[PDB]
Amino acid sequence: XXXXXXXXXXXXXXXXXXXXXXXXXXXXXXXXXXXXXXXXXXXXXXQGSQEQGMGMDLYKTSKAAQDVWNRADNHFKDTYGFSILDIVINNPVNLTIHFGGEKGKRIRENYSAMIFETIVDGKLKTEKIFKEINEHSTSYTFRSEKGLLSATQFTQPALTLMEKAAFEDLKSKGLIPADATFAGHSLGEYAALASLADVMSIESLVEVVFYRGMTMQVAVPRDELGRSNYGMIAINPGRVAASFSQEALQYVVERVGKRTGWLVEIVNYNVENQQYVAAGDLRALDTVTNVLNFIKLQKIDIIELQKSLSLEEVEGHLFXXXXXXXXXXXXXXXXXXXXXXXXXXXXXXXXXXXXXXX
Repeated sequence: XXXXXXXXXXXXXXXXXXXXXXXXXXXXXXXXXXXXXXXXXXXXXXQGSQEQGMGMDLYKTSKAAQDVWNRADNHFKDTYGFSILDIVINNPVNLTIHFGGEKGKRIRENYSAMIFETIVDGKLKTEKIFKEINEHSTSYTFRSEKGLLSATQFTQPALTLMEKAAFEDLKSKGLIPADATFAGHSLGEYAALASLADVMSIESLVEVVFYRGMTMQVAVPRDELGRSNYGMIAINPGRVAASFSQEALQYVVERVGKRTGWLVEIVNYNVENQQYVAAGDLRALDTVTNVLNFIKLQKIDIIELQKSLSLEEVEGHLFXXXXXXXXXXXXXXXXXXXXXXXXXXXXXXXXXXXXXXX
């Protein structure tokens, strides 16, 4: 005889039908099907890749992603005037949205509902996300001047929403294997919990992703002009390391303030931040690199060049910047370890409604 198979579908598995035929060239053995699978392990966003285009192409492509946005973007300008998509396609930053925030009917549900009533707990109990929203007073006006499709107040709504859609299409066309590895990062985590075996409401998903958004901003009220003694950097060892600074850092906190952000890999680490921690720490690692390994008598060391150039630059200005040479700075205004006494009250008392139950 002689039979032959070829991939052909999904359903969750894969399909693989095949035919076998007589040496006479007859149709015997007939049909077939199969349903194999592979050792999956999906992942997620990087809360810092986002940009103009953003899988819009897809948008028109599959009815899948289709309504994903629709709902979100709809429920959006619906609950909180303005549309993600809009912001996703083009970057209307600059004197970005401000909403005419109708002072009629649709006013309240916006210029009140959800907005103003916003509450973060970085400091004190009731700090309603930037006042101004005051009673009547029409029109707020978010606005960066280099790409509002960031400010991580939006970045999230998108990069999030983005993957979601992307997902749908998948299991839609049947590609996701029941048993898989949910993966995240910063926000990239919802980029699974949200997707893969649902949890929240397609809708509400962003509602919070967004909430967590603003929240991740008014916890460190600083420079009522435009900035803060905050941000962060990342770094890769330069001659022997590992945990290398887990304390070379944790030995600066003994005199100033800062923790290790995320720690993606041995030759690459996310450094949370406290201004004079950068221009203050940098030199530290920057001097060790003057070719000096790891040996000798321990204990009576460190805190040397630390308190040397640390209490040297922390006063080298007021609201300085950053530098280079092993360890490059990021471009934000917050962290993920310092907040601490900001948890619960927001992303948790909020995580409550939307997430929990069923």
